[PDB]
Amino acid sequence: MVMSLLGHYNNFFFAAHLLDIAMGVKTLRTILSSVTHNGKQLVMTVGLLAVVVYLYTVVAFNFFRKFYNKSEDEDEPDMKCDDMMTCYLFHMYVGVRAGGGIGDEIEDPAGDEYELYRVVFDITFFFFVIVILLAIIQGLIIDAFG
Amino acid sequence: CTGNQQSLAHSRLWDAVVGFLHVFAHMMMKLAQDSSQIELLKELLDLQKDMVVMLLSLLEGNVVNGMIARQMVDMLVESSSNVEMILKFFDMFLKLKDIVGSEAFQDYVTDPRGLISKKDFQKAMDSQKQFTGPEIQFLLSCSEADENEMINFEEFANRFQEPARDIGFNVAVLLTNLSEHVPHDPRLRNFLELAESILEYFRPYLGRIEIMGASRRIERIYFEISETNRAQWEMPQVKESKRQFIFDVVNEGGEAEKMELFVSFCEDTIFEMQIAAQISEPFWGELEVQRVKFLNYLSRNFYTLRFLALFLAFAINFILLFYKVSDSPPNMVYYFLEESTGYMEPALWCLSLLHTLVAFLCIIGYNCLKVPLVIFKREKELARKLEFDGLYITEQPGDDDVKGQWDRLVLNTPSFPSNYWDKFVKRKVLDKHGDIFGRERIAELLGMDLASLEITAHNERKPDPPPGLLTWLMSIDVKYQIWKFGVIFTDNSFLYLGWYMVMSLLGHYNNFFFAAHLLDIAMGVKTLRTILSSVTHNGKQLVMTVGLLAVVVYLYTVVAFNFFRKFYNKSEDEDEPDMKCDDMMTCYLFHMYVGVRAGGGIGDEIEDPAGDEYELYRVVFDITFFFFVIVILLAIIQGLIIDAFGELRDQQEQVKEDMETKCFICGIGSDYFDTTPHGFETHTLEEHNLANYMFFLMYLINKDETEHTGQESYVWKMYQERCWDFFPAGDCFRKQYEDQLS
Amino acid sequence: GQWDRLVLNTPSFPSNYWDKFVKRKVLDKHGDIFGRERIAELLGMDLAS
Amino acid sequence: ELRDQQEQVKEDMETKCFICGIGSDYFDTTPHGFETHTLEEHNLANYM
Ligand SMILES: Nc1ncnc2c1ncn2[C@@H]1O[C@H](COP(=O)(O)OP(=O)(O)OP(=O)(O)O)[C@@H](O)[C@H]1O
Ligand SMILES: Nc1ncnc2c1ncn2[C@@H]1O[C@H](COP(=O)(O)OP(=O)(O)OP(=O)(O)O)[C@@H](O)[C@H]1O
Ligand SMILES: Cn1c(=O)c2c(ncn2C[C@@H](O)CO)n(C)c1=O
Ligand SMILES: [Ca+2]
Ligand SMILES: [Zn+2]
Ligand SMILES: [Zn+2]
Repeated sequence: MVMSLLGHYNNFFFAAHLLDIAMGVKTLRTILSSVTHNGKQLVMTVGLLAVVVYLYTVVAFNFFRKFYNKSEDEDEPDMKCDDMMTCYLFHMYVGVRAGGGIGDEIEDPAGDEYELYRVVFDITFFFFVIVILLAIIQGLIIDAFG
Repeated sequence: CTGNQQSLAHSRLWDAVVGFLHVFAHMMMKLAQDSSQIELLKELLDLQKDMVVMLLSLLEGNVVNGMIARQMVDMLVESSSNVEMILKFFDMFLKLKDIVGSEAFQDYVTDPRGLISKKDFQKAMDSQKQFTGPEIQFLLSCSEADENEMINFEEFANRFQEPARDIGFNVAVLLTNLSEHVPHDPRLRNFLELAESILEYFRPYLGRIEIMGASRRIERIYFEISETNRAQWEMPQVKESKRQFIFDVVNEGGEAEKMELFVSFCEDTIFEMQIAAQISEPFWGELEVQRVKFLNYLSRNFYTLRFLALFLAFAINFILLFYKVSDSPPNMVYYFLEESTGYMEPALWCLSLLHTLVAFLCIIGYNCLKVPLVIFKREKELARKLEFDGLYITEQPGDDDVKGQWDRLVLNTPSFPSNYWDKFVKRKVLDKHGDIFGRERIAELLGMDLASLEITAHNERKPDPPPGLLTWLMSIDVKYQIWKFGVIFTDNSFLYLGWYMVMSLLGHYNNFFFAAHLLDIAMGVKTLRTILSSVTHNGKQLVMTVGLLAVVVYLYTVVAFNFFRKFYNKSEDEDEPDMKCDDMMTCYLFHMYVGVRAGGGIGDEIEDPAGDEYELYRVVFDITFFFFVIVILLAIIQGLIIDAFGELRDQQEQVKEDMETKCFICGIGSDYFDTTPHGFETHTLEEHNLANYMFFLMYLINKDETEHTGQESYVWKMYQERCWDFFPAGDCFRKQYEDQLS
Repeated sequence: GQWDRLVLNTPSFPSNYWDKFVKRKVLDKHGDIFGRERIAELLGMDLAS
Repeated sequence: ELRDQQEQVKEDMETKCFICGIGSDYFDTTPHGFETHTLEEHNLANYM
């Protein structure tokens, strides 16, 4: 009702009524219930992802900050990890979406004293966050179906 | 003694019991009149208890519809009137208690001092309607009413109930036993209906178990359970430990091992109850008792302290987010927070100090609460091995068992079983194996002076030492302390908490270290433990998968070095070329790093071979890389994780449904019991309740041996021997007497 | 339970539930112990009626 | 599939004798019955 009433104000609100298909159809109820069955576990997985990204962000701030220039132009440089919040948002957002990890989005450390530490940093990020955590999600969903 | 039992049954004892019942009942009614006679009434109740014990001992060993039980039923029938009188006495006073506790009685009460008049008591009782008018008159006469005619209902109710408890429980036990062993005497039904209130009141306190008989036929035992013991059982942490034990035994517990493990779990429980009782809340000694109260409060609030520490870690990290770096002060850069308020920087310092304090208090609380249990278990198993295995006497450790090598030390230590209750393990082991291995060698191993042993036995010796801190220092055993500290270092949880401490301490050096404390959520939350345990379950397999990935990437790297090296220029500029695979190490790092992260594979990151003689070989190279490394190996990881979820889920389901289907004790299927309605439920709750078994065990520990029945002594002897044959396996009272039962 | 506390006094109470005599049965059952008047006040029911 | 194969093999081995195929329950009616039956009555090692 409320969404229809607000749709009369702006017709765009009527799109929300499309979600009623879930209640309408048994099949959508089953598919969505598969997720709901493990919803708490999935949320806690998201929290763990936040924590691990935060720790990686701490490392980036302390030691790997220089490599976070995302601006081509030298005159105007944009450093994401000069600030903790910006570093955390950058990691959480770009790195998680990235298949390869944050390393794709930050400059290669070749010919640097910290190159080995950074490659460990990136590869561990890829394994723990890009790979396992998502894998936890898909495994929870599969467990729900079964 | 079956012959003595038959002789007594044929004896005139029955008539004597009848006379005692008549005198008992009438004397109770007369004696309740005046308070002064209450002591003689107490003696009378105790004598009735002794007679009931005699009767129960006669029952001992009686089969269903045994003639001894039938004769006792007949005696009860002949003495009925007295029986109804005694049961009415008991139920009347119990109802008096519950009614006076009732608010309605209070509302009838109109006196500031709380007393109730004869008339007001009469009105309230007849308004409850439980009591007939003659009963009200008897109660009023029993109540000492001052010349003002007012009564203190509190004392009136309280006086009678303490003495009646033991006799009432014994009567309920006798009635239950006779009812079960003679299912069909209607006289016994009428008695049970009369006594239901007593049976209801004592129902929780009664504990019923079944044991394998010395006569090689199942028997049933009824015993008392203390309210404190029950409550300690209901305490939630005991329940969590119980569920943990059930899960462990069901998943990996053999049937032969299972019952011994149950006994060990009950012993550990008993220790935990003792610890809970001591910590429970009700000038040097004054400071000491303040210290003791502080430690007890820490132990009580230990988990709350952990949650508080986690909250402080969260707050510290939230403040740390505003932290920032800049070259300019508010070539070395300056790190400082970016916040207008200015209150945070003091707040971060205060929070760090409080977090460190909380962590140290958690170390202390964990120590006091749990280390005693660990030492108790390790001392117990060591004592068991010495008593029965005689390992250090004969077998010796495998030399691959660091636990055995460490335990070698404590043997000489005098204090040794400080936490384990038995201090006589040394003497028993000596008496047992000195004949073979030499008494002197056992004495040297155990740090025990024979001559001292003999003198203590012959005569009592009291070298009382004056109290002194220096004298306590002299007393302390360095070696036992060393062994204890080794165990403390070995245990995992202490290591985690010490890690927490160390990280807080280093955080005081640099606040960034406080972030590590955020990982405590895994230990704090069951759900994170489950999710991470899913990975740990397959951790070795995952590691070996990583190793195989390294090997395959290495081989692909070899191919790149030999034949496909040219294609590895990662520099746009021709003047300065960067070739990764000119060197094996650089080629391997490049592959491992970029290619694995790449969804398409290394081909995305290396130049297309189009128009080259090696183009076909390279496309095969890249596509095989993509299939074997990018696709399958990760797929192995996700499949392992999925297998972990499924495995853990089926473990929980299996544990639960087996628990519900079969008894922990007999292993009989639920179907046999359920043939009768609610059969498995009744069998678990009353016939085979593990809680009742454990309650029986503590009942025997508290009880004096001389009072132990033949059954109790039989079970106690098997407990001391550690043989568990008495526990019923594949047999039950129902099955034994089934044809007789129907 | 806190919300249900209200409906007790309401006369209509078991409008949908078929039994309208639950009040009288509960009174007959527990008035001996808890007082008839208190049950009546709780249930919004006049004994005299 | 492999996991359920291992579980099936183990639990069948524990439930029934390699020799008679009798269920563990019949023996276990007497205490430790299946264990005794496998160790002494029906030990494949004893047969060999
Ligand atoms: N020998 C046994 N003793 C106790 N329970 C047994 C036994 N054999 C099987 N069971 C079953 O195991 C369960 C006992 O554990 P349960 O989880 O019920 O704990 P509880 O304290 O009895 O109850 P709740 O779970 O409600 O707290 C019961 O369902 C019971 O049927
Ligand atoms: N006919 C049988 N002979 C031997 N074991 C049998 C037989 N039928 C069933 N079993 C079961 O199979 C198992 C025998 O294999 P098991 O893995 O125990 O090897 P083992 O050498 O007996 O002992 P362990 O595994 O400790 O080395 C026992 O648990 C036994 O109960
Ligand atoms: C668990 N446990 C004990 O704790 C015990 C005991 N015998 C004496 N004690 C010490 C006693 O002080 C406990 O209150 N037995 C046989 C036993 O099994
Ligand atoms: Ca005795
Ligand atoms: Zn059972
Ligand atoms: Zn067999």
